[PDB]
Amino acid sequence: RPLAISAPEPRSLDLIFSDEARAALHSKYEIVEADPENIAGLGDDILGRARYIIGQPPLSAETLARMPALRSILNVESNLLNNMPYEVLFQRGIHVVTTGQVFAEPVAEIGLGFALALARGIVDADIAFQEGTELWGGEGNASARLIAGSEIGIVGFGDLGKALRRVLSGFRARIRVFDPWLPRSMLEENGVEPASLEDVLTKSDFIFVVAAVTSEFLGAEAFSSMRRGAAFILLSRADVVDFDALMAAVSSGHIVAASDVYPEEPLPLDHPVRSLKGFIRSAHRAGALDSAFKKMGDMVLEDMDLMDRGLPPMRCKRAERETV
Amino acid sequence: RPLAISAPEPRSLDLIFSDEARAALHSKYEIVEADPENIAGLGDDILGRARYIIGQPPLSAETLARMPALRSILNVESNLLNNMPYEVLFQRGIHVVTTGQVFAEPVAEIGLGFALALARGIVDADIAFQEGTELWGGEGNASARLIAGSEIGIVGFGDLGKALRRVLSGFRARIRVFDPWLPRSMLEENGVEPASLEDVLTKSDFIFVVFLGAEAFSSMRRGAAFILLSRADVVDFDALMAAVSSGHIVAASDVYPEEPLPLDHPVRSLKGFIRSAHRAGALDSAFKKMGDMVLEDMDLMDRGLPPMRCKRAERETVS
Amino acid sequence: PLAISAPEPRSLDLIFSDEARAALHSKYEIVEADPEDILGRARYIIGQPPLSAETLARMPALRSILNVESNLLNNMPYEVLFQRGIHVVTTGQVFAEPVAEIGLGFALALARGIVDADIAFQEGTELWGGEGNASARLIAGSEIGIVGFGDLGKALRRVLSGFRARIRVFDPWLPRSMLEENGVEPASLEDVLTKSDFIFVVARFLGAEAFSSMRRGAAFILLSRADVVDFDALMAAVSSGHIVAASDVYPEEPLPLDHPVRSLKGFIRSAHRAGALDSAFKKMGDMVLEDMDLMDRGLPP
Amino acid sequence: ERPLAISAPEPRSLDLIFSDEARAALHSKYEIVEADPENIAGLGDDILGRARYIIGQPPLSAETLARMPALRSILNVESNLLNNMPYEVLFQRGIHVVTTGQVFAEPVAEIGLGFALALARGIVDADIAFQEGTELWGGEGNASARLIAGSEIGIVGFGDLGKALRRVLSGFRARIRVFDPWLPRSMLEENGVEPASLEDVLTKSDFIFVVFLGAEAFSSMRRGAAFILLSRADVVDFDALMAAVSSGHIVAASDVYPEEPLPLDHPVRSLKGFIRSAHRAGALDSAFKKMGDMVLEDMDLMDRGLPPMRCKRAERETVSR
Repeated sequence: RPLAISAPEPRSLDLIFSDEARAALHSKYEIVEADPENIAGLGDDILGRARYIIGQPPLSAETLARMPALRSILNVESNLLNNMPYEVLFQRGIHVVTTGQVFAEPVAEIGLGFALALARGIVDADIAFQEGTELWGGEGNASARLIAGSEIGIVGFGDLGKALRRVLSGFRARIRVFDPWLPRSMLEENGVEPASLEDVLTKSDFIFVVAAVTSEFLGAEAFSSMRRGAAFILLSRADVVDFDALMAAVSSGHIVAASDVYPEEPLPLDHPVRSLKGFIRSAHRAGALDSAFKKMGDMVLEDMDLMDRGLPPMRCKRAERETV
Repeated sequence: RPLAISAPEPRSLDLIFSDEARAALHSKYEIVEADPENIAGLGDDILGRARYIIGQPPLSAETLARMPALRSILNVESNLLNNMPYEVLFQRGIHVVTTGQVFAEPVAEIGLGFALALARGIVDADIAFQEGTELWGGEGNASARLIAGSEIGIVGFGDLGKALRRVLSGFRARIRVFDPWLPRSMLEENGVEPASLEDVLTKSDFIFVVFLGAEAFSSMRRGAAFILLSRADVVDFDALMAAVSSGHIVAASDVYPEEPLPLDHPVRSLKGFIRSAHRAGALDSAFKKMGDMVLEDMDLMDRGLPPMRCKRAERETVS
Repeated sequence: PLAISAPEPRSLDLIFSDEARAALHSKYEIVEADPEDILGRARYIIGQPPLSAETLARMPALRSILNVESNLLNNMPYEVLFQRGIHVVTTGQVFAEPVAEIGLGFALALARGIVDADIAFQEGTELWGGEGNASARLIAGSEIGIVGFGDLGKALRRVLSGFRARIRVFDPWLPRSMLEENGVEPASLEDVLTKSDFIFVVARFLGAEAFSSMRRGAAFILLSRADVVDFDALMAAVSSGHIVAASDVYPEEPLPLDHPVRSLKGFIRSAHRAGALDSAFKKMGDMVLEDMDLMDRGLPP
Repeated sequence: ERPLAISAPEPRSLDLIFSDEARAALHSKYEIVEADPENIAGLGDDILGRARYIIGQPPLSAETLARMPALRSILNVESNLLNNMPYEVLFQRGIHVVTTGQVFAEPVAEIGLGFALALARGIVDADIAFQEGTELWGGEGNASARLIAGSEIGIVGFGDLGKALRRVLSGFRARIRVFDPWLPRSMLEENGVEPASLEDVLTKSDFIFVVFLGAEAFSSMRRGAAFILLSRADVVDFDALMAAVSSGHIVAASDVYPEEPLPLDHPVRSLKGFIRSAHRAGALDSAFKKMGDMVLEDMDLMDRGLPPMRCKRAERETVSR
């Protein structure tokens, strides 16, 4: 049986493997749990045979020079880490794979969720009824509106982009996407209309922010640029918008909105965002679902099985061209 | 040009018509507004020749035999009314048409809204965030799940079910449907999987309804979602309520037994429930369609064409 | 349970599978009649009789009429059926799928010279490249036109799903709204003929005027009913290299052994065989059977 | 000074793979040097030292490669890697080799579905019958004539071609089983297919597109099964296939063959139940044009320093194999 070192922290085997998957995994491999701060500490025997690393440990040239069978490192924190001589793991042919796309479907779903909540006031309609201020249907629907309509714009488009395009595929709506690093040919074939940020921002009833582009726009001036009763949905990275610029457009009652991410987390208790009518709130929980984490396990398993049978990993994301 | 009685019920011509289809109507038809409850007392020059009624007005045989012209009654209130002689219309060959399909999309749409909200605690995540109650990231999500790859069951299958099917498209869920009337082999070529009411209840994470209750609520899954969208008469409402209060299930409704509802009613106090004041279908875009749906049918029957557009009413006279 | 079986032209041996007659016996029972105890109590009817205003009043316990030969074999007591109540429906929809599939078939072959490249290969004269593909084009993203849109149009539209094309349909009967939600763009006949790369004909004369109107590379597929087509004009259009075409139906079926189409380069011929599949007849049973088990529940079909 | 690319596309050409709009963009944005594929070494040091891309598949030596410090990628326009390079020293330098083969998936898939309906329904024969006069009219003709709609379909392989084959089959709502052991089963499933063992595909499918395999393979298929072979004859026992076809066990269609061009002698030229195609499934002009368009899309990404995305990337293990 091939040997794999486990050093998944701050993730863990218990979290990322269903029973079925965990049994499959140990039935198939010797999985030695190991201290990530001390990989070098392992058996000079253990290091000689390791074909895989599940996780993201610190590593150095000398300890890496000790691992002649290492085939791949499977990153399970969604994020690449300035952690080890990537140059030599490239020289050697050693793939580094990531499992972050597990968080797409979770985030799409709750994302379409807010879209429908805003476009029909599902929340305000529940609180009003809850305490007792109806408007009994028809009378509620001043500002109601279908998504099937309908002009959708996506700011960014990676995995979260695609997951969203998928859930929306039942709405026969119009989907404008802005993305710098995807050719117009690839967008068109993903079922979307490649577009300027200004088109997306402007000719759109529903706007989703979904990926950074990059590193770090959309301020007071970007918001006014919108259509009147516009739906603006923030799913990734709060640092890209001016929050108070955004709140301003909401109280003003220009656009309507919902975010899952905030300029500070957790947000202080006194913070304005809490009282603002017309803004749906979500405590950075769009992606952390158990089943998302159990999927990481499945992926790892698929990718191991390919590399065991000599083939390149397919399932988790590869890395290459990223100095940082 | 030809003649049409305009007597819609709570629906007015204003509401169910955009300027476009409105101005195209007298432009195309001689149309006369008329008290819907006094339709016999319209001028007999009129009765004898008018060929379409746009409304749901009550009609007696006497008022009927004086409409030899009349080829269809076009109803703009979704549900057929025990209102007239539905036996003469048949011989006379008169069509009664329904425009009720226009509530399929908006209800589907808001149905997916509840499910995702039920599935993910959207509403009580928000209410909490108002009040400072919180729980960030993974702490809030103990019983938050995906709909994609989940098991959905529908009860009945209207236009509403076809509309629900369509919106679910991108979820790749297992769609079990239970519906007596429509032949087993017609759901198959419509996307969904035919199934006994048992499975639809016992083996669905999400159950949509488009008589029953109590034991049924106990036969449902671990922490499954009930989403109720039409015909309140079918659920024992207290049985649902306790089934919700127990914690055994989570639920959402757009229909209620007393409508409007008592201000005392305890549902409004009820954790694990999401309320809507019958607002699933009542959308201006929905209303405006009825109009165009009507014109299309009129124009069609003018050629003398058995209309395809609106819904018809065959052996559903028995009820 | 009672039903009347005047199948001919169609059999019962051949419009039901095993499980399908197996079930029709053990849930009903039936006759070996002649479309030209009984009279009164009869609930159903699997046939195409002219029977017959008098013989009708004699059958007062009737529910539904089941034409198992697509077309309505008139005459029934036309008005004393809708005034009386009894039900009139067809099985004709089973032919939709088979016609569609083979329609796409002809399209692809016209689109890529499949038949010509198999003949060439046989006769030793095939171009390999590259070089064999000068007129080869792709159906994907390509502007297809349909003329008519019955049960048939629908099936076509469905086998086309995965092609990603702009589909234009000319149909005066169906209201714009029904087509557009049904996945197609509604259009005027000119805007079809003139603006399509592949035109399919499904359901008083289409002639020389039209064929000149079509785009120069265009492909003309004829699937139902010759009558509305100027057969001569069609043959001149193809003959001149203006268009390529294909047709399952002809001015006269069978067609004379000496008919100039039998040797017209650019034209794919099929002998009125779009719809006649064994599986379509077997689906006929299912259809009537399921809709019987519905009628005897006070429900429509 | 604009980035320089070396063009050596033979057996293809710039005239063929670039359309007008695209060929102009290419020379606006790039300094394209046309080279003789057998002599890249001879180009100036001035060119070799400044070159950033190669369009085509020229034989290259570590020797030459060493003289190319700026080389970012080799954009291979024949669809197939050649063993004419030190693949070790690429990779090393992070020089990408990409492939333009995806332009074939769509044309190959349409003709593939076109071969299946031909088989399913005797389109070729029926036309030939009408030509000659012999001649069955609708019903007696369709004795051995099925739908694809309800059927069970099977795919051996699944790259771009499978995907395109899955797209065009989507209107038919069939059950599609596919064997691809280079894809993880989750990736198959999200692509709308049911992953399946080789022998299930072989034994449980009314239609089999190929996208080992000899007499036991053929004898295991269901009795009326159609077998559509679209890529690389390399993997069928062509003699067994013909035997299987002539006995009336299966009907079949191929666009590829054991020697190409075939000899005029060849048995498969006279064989019934076989639809023939002269390796033309994928060579359409519009297809060759799409290579120019991809090549340019990828050169753009790399000028911006991103990795390639529109063309497929040569992986150490493929080049190993």
